[PDB]
Amino acid sequence: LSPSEIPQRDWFPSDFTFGAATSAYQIEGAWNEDGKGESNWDHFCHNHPERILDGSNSDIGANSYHMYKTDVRLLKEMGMDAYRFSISWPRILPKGTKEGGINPDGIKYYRNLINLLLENGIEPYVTIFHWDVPQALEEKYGGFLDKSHKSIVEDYTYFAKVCFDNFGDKVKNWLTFNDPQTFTSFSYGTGVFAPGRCSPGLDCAYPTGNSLVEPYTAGHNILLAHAEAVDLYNKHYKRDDTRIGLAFDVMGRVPYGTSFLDKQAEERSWDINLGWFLEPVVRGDYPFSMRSLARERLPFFKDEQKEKLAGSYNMLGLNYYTSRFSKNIDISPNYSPVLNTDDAYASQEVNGPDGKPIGPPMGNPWIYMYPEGLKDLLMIMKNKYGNPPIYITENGIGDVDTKETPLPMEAALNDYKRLDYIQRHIATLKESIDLGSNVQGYFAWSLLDNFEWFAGFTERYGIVYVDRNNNCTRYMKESAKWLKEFNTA
Amino acid sequence: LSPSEIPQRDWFPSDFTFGAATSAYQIEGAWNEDGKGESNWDHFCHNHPERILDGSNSDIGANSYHMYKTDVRLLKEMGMDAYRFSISWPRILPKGTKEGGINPDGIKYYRNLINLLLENGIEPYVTIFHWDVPQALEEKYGGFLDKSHKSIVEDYTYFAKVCFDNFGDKVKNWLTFNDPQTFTSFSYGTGVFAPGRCSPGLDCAYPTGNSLVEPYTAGHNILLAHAEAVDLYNKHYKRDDTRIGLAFDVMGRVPYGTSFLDKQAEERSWDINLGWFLEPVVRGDYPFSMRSLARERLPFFKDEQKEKLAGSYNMLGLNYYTSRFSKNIDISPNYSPVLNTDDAYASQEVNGPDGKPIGPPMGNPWIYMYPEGLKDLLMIMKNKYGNPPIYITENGIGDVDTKETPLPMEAALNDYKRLDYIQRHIATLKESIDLGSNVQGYFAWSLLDNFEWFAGFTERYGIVYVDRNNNCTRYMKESAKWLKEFNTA
Ligand SMILES: COc1ccc2c(c1)O[C@@H](O)C(=O)N2O
Ligand SMILES: COc1ccc2c(c1)O[C@@H](O)C(=O)N2O
Repeated sequence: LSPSEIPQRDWFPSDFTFGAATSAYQIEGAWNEDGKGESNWDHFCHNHPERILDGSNSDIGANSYHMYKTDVRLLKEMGMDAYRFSISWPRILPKGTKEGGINPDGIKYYRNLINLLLENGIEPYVTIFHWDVPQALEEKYGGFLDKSHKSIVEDYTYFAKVCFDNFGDKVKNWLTFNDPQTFTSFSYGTGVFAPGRCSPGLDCAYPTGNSLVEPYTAGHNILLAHAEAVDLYNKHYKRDDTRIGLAFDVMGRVPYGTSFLDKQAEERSWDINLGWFLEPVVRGDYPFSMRSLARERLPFFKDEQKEKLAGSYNMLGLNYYTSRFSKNIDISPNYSPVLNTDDAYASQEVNGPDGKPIGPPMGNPWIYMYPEGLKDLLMIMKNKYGNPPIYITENGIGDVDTKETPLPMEAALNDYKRLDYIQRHIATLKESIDLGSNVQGYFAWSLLDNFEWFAGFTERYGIVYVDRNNNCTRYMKESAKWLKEFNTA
Repeated sequence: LSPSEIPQRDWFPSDFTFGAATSAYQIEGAWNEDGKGESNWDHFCHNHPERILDGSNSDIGANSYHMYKTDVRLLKEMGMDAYRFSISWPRILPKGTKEGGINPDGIKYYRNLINLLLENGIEPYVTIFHWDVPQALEEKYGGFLDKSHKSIVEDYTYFAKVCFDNFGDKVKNWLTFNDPQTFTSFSYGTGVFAPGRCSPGLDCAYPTGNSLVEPYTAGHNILLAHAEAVDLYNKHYKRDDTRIGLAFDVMGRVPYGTSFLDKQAEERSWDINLGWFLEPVVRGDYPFSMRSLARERLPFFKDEQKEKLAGSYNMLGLNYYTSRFSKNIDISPNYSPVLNTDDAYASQEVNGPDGKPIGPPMGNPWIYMYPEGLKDLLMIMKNKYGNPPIYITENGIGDVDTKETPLPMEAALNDYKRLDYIQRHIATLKESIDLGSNVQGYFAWSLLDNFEWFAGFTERYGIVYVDRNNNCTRYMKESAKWLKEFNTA
């Protein structure tokens, strides 16, 4: 990557935002201290260690509940403009409900972190929910599987309230949800995420759900929850200087072949991945393609739910990592969807028709570098969805570090493959910005190496190394080095 | 229209084709002479004159069965390179079947017509089927409603063999079907065409069919029929110099508003109108949108049928008259398709959001001049469907002439509105051609004023006037005058 091709901070406006992000369950630890209630993930890891690649859990994680001061320190040192982190629902509301009571320690922790960030001039981008549903709600009504579409909605809205109430004065950027598609699809479709539900006959801890129905039920409840929280937010906490939205996980889609069929398959793929949650918050309802394909398996919104959903955001987060080639699949008696994602009638290929991958492999089993994909996504957001304020809330790669193939600390700190990847994506935002894209910021995903869900600790996504052998000592990597130089020059 | 804007023959290639077209039942007459069998239309008009605007029938038509030598004279005098006419199924096979026997008189008629056109240097474009189904087959197995997708396709394939066997040596251009969409939709959807079937509750002669199913059944049979005939043709009659295809009726589609929703609606509209029959003969199956929306109501093809379907043409006909704005309709509990054409989930508007029509009205209830839509249609044919050899097999307008507001022969002859319209579309073909369009010809629709189905004789579409008050005497209109000048310079 040419020396002049390498991004410079002056390439972006002075009001542009650069930061890093994390998620509560992945870094906090102290899973059962100071009154924090049990979460779906606490439950899943403890009860199904066999469902985690290396059978680990996040009881400690990056131990950020105790070491948050150092996290804010690395942020300051790197010269980061902002920090995106999430709030653990069960740590704020142990039972997840109002009557359950608010846990003062949870409030204290987040209150302290936020103040520390401000103190050092780092803007806090708070994600209210990042997959950590209080187990209490999970057993009471299955959480977001809530068939009534009322319970999980009200409890989330209240949770949202407790956050707005205790942090509204200090937090100017809110994100109700993060990666809603990954959450519903992996937790109820493939079953790789807590609680591990999937259609009978599939390989997951609880093969007694419905991969073709539950993800949509969960998704429906997430959208209702989001709408309700934004409604509450806009009415009592919103200030001219504050904003609220949600972040979507999305893989770019490129027509497998030159047939117009694959172009249609590609469109169905954007719809089922990004459109699923984006269109509802934009126009108030699911993509036409999804409704025509999922059918009754995709709930309908009430007229009053659509009004609330439509325009329920001031900004949008995009978590981009890789792209895929979408290959057409014809509707036929020979084909029956099994997973919610099959409803798109398109296979997502890593390799194009020439046998070469859409982009160079970044290390783990799924990330393939293709910054052009981010460009296409931003063009869609710009030309099709109103060109709203966009923040790349996640972007990065995971360095594999297994028991069988340990990543030497030396090799872990020399993360040049990560640096190249980051510099390239940042350059893409520059190209997109010149093209009229409304991108306002970029958050390197994973400030710290941490628990990676079903992958456990087999992957290091941080720009900051965490030596869990030595009390989780943090060491900046080369990528973090460059970011510092980038922000401080 | 500017004089610099008037098309000149030298605008197009020397090999480009210019002609006029007609349909058997509309001009022929002699409905029951020389052993000609009864057709679905003979039957419909006779049994339900209330379903014809002026309660007429085409027993005589323009009397072209007895006056064909004149039609040819008219054609040569205008300088037409070709003439497209259809062959009456019942006139060749009175029982519509092989067992029924071939009617020698029917054969001799088209033998004389073909040879005469050829002796006079006019190329014949033979349309095998134009809605005239032998009433015998209709009563036998419902004709194209044939629920077993065998009888009808077999009988139709025999009919085509007969045509190839007796005219093959002289005909170099065949068209299996003409306007398949209009036939299935109007005969079984809205039921305004013979036999007049529609869903219970709908206003037609026999409200005991199924508007959401029969059109698709008939259409399925037409595609199968078309596939076998081309297979038969390719195997025993095709020559290096001959070609076979079919002509599609199609209205241009333009987004109603600027929403990406209407763009999607527009796409679903091209699909249900053009794609319905075009995609199957291009790739071997119906468009995805239709299968996802029509579902089980739209029959599936056997893998072997898809084989014969894909690539079953050497050229394609396009019958264009007007366009419509496609306005989005969401899938929802507040909507239920009633007609097959409603599966498109889009309302087709004449007036855009501003209240103005898509194009200036041409007189009858449906034609609105919009040459742009022809350009769009050709761009689609070029870029999406392989830019195959295209012939505009129909293009024109119908002048209103009812016994309430009769059209003075003089005014009927001074058809400047028709001329302006014709010149505009011919000009459009020039623009499209330079843009890469593979258009090879243009046929002005309606060589003669004739029977206009449910509109009966209330509309004069011919470029040549037929005075049925004087033994159907033919008189050239100004439009025919110009076409002569155009072809002869
Ligand atoms: C190993 O942990 C993950 C495995 C797969 C995924 C993951 C995390 O995060 C999602 O955003 C994602 O798109 N998939 O591909
Ligand atoms: C009665 O004459 C007709 C009236 C309407 C139609 C027709 C013929 O055939 C096609 O051109 C068509 O698309 N419709 O609109």
